[PDB]
Amino acid sequence: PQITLWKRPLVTIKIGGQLKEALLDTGADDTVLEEMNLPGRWKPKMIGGIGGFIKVRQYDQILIEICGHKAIGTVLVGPTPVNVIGRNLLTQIGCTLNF
Amino acid sequence: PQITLWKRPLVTIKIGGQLKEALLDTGADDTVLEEMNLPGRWKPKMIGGIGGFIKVRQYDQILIEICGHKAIGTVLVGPTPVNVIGRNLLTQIGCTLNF
Ligand SMILES: COc1ccc(S(=O)(=O)N(CC(C)C)C[C@@H](O)[C@H](Cc2ccccc2)NC(=O)O[C@H]2CO[C@H]3OCC[C@H]32)cc1
Repeated sequence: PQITLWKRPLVTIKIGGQLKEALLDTGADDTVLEEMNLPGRWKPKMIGGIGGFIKVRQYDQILIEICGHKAIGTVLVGPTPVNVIGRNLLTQIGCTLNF
Repeated sequence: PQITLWKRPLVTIKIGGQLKEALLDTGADDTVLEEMNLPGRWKPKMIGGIGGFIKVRQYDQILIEICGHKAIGTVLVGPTPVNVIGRNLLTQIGCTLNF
């Protein structure tokens, strides 16, 4: 689809078999989801945003469907204020900015 | 133009008589710029993201040219690590997400 930006670009995602709402976030290099249970192994990592750095669990090679488009990539889980879909997955679903 | 998301979507902007690089950021409600000494009245604001909150100065009706497209709106100024063009201005230049 073509998504205008007068509202937050919130979409439905599926991860771990569960449905969630997430923000399509071109200013995010990485995908960061709120605390949740996900199967498989992870490694602790740190990520920085506008307000400082947080601890996250890094899950590699995770299946995630975004507004009907499948991606498989890295998902960070931790105390983010919002589920954000970053460029690592936006590229996989073929997302571009246009004006 | 069409901007792919392999790399950060940085574009050149003009604000306050200065040229700067800034992110086209669909995940940002508002536009947040690195510290700069703009003239005029402002009011304090707190904005939050990954890592917590930062204090910024809110300037209204600020002229900003984004990749050749003129805009005018609210700009927040503070200790952000990156210049961020948010939805309040992206709508004004006709920017959409497409996949
Ligand atoms: C009210 O107006 C606002 C405007 C902007 C923000 S925000 O900056 O915290 N954020 C919000 C996002 C985390 C929901 C926008 C995100 O795109 C924000 C923009 C940004 C901030 C600091 C350094 C680089 C990029 N991106 C972000 O936090 O991405 C995380 C996750 O991936 C990493 O790449 C960039 C930094 C890391 C908050 C409020």
